[PDB]
Amino acid sequence: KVTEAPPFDVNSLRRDIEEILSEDMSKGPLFVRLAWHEAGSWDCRKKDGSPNSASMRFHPECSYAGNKGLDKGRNALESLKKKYPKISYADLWSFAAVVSIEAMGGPEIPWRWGRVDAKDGSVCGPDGRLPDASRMQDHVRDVFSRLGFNDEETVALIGAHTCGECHLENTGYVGPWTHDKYGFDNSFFTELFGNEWMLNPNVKKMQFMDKTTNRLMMLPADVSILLDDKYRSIAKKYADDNDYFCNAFSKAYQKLLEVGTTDLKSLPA
Ligand code: HEM
Ligand code: NA
Ligand code: NA
Repeated sequence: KVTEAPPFDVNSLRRDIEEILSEDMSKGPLFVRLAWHEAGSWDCRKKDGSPNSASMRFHPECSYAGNKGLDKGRNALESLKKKYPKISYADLWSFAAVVSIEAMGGPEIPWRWGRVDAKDGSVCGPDGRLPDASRMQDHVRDVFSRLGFNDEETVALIGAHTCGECHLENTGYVGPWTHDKYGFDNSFFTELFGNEWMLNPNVKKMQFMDKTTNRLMMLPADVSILLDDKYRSIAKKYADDNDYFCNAFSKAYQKLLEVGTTDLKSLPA
């Protein structure tokens, strides 16, 4: 459709977002959580939640349980915003996530610019939009169905737990999903199937740890892919073919960063 050079140097910003990661690879996954959290307020029946507008900059959305710790995300981008002031926060967040999935070795995800920032909290959809980790496949399905994803998409997207880790101080959940949390591959689904999960007695919010090492963790929501026959099957394929996986995630995540958007423009070469 519409291709246009954007009002910022996209290859200078790419290069800087990558520079941010080299000094601190812990921002990569965090950057992927923030864009997702900025997309996941959406309702495709209700056409609301203000997804992909950096509405999370405002109250009440900034204060919701599911978005705790994401200030580190926003603050870690506030200087690239000074240095590239013709970029909306919504473009900067979605672009930093896309770059961060490339850097950690995942797929190169097609990215279009044109997102327009909420200028106050009044378009801020309600809470309970973000998924509850403490819940199971029926809640998971209820959320990603309101967001507009199929079962293939939902499981692909939750694949993102392949990178990053949970923080006591953020969600009272603790530790990484894989032994390579700065890598983005299908090893979430690897580690899911190729372990025995068991209660972690040491954490007040119910989570699972791996029998082998006790170093990996899984959320009730995560382990619900194994209990849910449908999710299980797809989870199997992704565990078995990182490419079906890496292709699945690329299209799903791009769709996530463009739910509730119009007038987006392709980058030229
Ligand atoms: C039912 C669905 C999901 C639930 C319940 C869930 C829950 C969680 C929780 C509790 C954390 C830890 C937050 C923290 O303490 O720092 C987390 C981390 C993360 N999640 Fe999700 N999530 C889900 C789906 C997704 C999706 C769709 C993505 C990306 C598309 C994603 C990407 C991440 C990433 C990258 C992190 C790591 C954050 C960091 O390392 O700083 N999750 N998720
Ligand atoms: Na939003
Ligand atoms: Na990895």
